[PDB]
Amino acid sequence: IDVLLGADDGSLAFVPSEFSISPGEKIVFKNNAGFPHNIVFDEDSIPSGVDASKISMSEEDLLNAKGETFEVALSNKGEYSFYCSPHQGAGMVGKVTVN
Ligand SMILES: [Cu+2]
Repeated sequence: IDVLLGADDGSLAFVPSEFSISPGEKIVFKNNAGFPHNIVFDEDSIPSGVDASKISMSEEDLLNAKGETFEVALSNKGEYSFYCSPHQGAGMVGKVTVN
């Protein structure tokens, strides 16, 4: 599943922001507009035994160019909340459910 980092109208959002995937299904986060951006999984809002470092960029890590991507596949079932560090307050957050 392809997820845009910034909307086509320049909005600071993940498109789509809420979605469900199956275990092993690739998520490709792609820089679109308003970059730099990153994708950080909230360590307190992912399956409790999951290592957020295995699936997340650090808050300092950034995707700098249009078209640059961050790819990750989630294994463990459950809800995973994530956000873009620099734009969290602006509302650039999402939630993916692995079922
Ligand atoms: Cu962002």
